[PDB]
Parts: sequence; structure tokens; C-alpha cells
Amino acid sequence: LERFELDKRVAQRVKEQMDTNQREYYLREQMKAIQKELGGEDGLSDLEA
Amino acid sequence: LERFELDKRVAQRVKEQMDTNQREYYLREQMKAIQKELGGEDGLSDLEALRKKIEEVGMPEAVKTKALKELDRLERMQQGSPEATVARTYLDWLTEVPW
Amino acid sequence: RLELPVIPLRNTVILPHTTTPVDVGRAKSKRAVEEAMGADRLIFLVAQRDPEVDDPAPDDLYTWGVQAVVKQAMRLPDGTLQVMVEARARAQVTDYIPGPYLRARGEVFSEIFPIDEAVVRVLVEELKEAFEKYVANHKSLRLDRYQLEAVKGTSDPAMLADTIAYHATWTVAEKQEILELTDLEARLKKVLGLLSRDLERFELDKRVAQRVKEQMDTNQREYYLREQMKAIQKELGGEDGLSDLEA
Repeated sequence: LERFELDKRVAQRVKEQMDTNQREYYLREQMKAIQKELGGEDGLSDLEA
Repeated sequence: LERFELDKRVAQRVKEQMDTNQREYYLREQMKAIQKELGGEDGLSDLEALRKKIEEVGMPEAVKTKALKELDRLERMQQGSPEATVARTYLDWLTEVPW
Repeated sequence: RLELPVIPLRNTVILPHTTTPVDVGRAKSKRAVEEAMGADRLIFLVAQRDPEVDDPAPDDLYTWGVQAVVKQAMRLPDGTLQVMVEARARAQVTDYIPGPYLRARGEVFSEIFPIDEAVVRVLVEELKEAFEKYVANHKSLRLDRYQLEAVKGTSDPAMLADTIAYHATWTVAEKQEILELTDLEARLKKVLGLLSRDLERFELDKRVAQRVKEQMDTNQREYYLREQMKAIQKELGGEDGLSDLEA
């Protein structure tokens, strides 16, 4: 009973892992996306300036 | 009539100017919004406090702009690099001196 | 110029011809609502300060308010008294009564008349165009024309300017300022400009959505590229096993 209970525990856990990984991955993706169109994208340039 | 049409066109031009300027800060808002939902919270609003404290104190506008450039230079490595460390120090210096 | 008790709000500036269920959560402000029902069903909603006031104060109310009317006087004794109001039209405010509950000796309906109908109807049509594409483009709101097309007898363009501005979700401080505006089309230009700014945000969303889609397509394509390499390299894997076997 308890072994299958922790099987379900790690089942919800592993689904949360995929949910978390998808969300993390996606979040860093659109911050890359916003970084593509910024004045601060060019503001990082020092010797280029 | 020509003067009034010129005035409305100039007002519209300044309107798109300020709207796109706000669009840049909305992009900044969304980027900091990304930083909070990801873990770390930007060191619990580390640069967020810095940027606001700089630009809650009255600056010349050139100072605000070059401060934003030096701010966005913090996309770099910061482990002894004199390109984020000196940037951190310079940012804090602009943050702390009275105006 | 008459006493109507002012119902405090948190920050919501009630605009004319905008049906609003006002959730009066303060027990110090519920008495204003009860006096508004007991005051010939004549509400004088004057908006508080743009920041949500910790204590509704007479000086926290602006010099302009709206003379609303009780629409649905059902009872909710839950502490957060929900009153469904609709502002008849805006009016200016002269002097106040100390509270809470807040009251003020407000004034008569101070409106701006529909003047120069040609340009005004033209800008209202442009505003309704911007608002209709706002409704049909901004999925973040999806608010129908059931509070704008629902009002037709009072076709005052200030009423529509305050209704369309209400239908969108920019800052309500600008709604307070446009309620204090005396120019009919500067109200219309202000709503149209804020709608254009919102549509600029929306097209920015489309632009960044295109950037993220191309970026994920790029990552996917590189992933397929590497696994080909792995499907092009694994070609001789079996031979390696054979040489690693009897050979």
C-alpha cells in the first residue's frame, strides 16, 4: 500500500518535474526573446561604443 | 489651419515617441517579471531597488539614460570581472550620492 | 448643489454610464452606502485618491465626482457590501462633510455638451473602431459592447468616452483625470491614444511571440540536427559491436 502510495507520490512529483522544466525552459526562452529587442541589448556594448 | 494640422501631427509624433519609450519600460517590466517568477527573485529586487533608487532621485536625463546603459551592462559575468564588479560599484555610486 | 452622501471606493473612479458593482469592504464606508440608498436613491460617487486610501477622507476625494443612482438594491451583509451602481453623469465637487462615512455637498450635473457634431462623431467612430479592434484583438479582456451599446438615449460623446475608457484596463487615475477634463474630444483623443498604446502592447506581444516561436523552432531544428548526426554516426555502431565481439 505505502510503496504504491509513494509510487503515486513520485508520479505527481515527476509530473511536477516536467511542468517545472517546461515552465523554466519557456520562461528563459521569452527572456531571450525580449532580449532580442532592447536598447539595453546594445547598452551592454562598451568597447563597441 | 496649416498651423493646427502641424500641431496635431507634432503632438501625434511626440505621442508615438512617449508610447514607444513606455514600451521599452514595459519590456523592462516584463523582464523583471520573468526574474521574479523564476527562482532567485533578482537577489530579492537587487537591481530593481537600484534602478528605482537612482531614478527616484532627480537626475539630469542624460544621467538616467547612461545609468540605464550601465545597468544593462550587468548581463555579464561578475566573479572578479572588472566589467560587472566595477559596474556594480559605479551603479551603487550613482545610487548613493545625493541629488 | 445638494447633499448626497458620497460612497467611498478603494480606487475605482466610477465613470458616467458605467454599471459597476462596488464592493464596499470597509465598515466605515458601508454607512455611506446605506445613506445613499436612504438618500432618495441618489448616489454621489466621488472617487478617492489614486492610491487606495487606508482611511477614506474628505480631502482624499477629487473636485469631480459622479451622481450615480441605486440600480440593484439587494442586501449583502457580509462586511463587503456590494452595491451595483451606475453613474448618471459626472459632476464637480465644491465642499465636503467629514467622515467616515464621507459626505459632500456636491453640485448639479456638470457635463460637457455635444458640440461640433461632425468632428466629434468622426472621432467617436475612430474611437469605436479602436475599441472594437481592442475587444476583438486583446484576448486579455474580451469585454463585449453590453455597457457601451446598452446606452443609446444619452448619446453624449463624453458618456461614450468615459464608457469605452472604463471598458479597458489602463490606470484608473487617468480615468479620474478624463472625468475632470472639460474638452469633449481630448477625452476621445485620450481614450483613443490609450487604446492605440494598448494595441501597440498587443502588437509587441505578437512580435515577441514570433521571436519566441522562431527561437524554439531553432532549438528544435538543432536538436533534430544533432540526432541525425547520432542517426548518421550510429550507422556503423553494429559493425563496432561485431569487431568488439568475436573479432
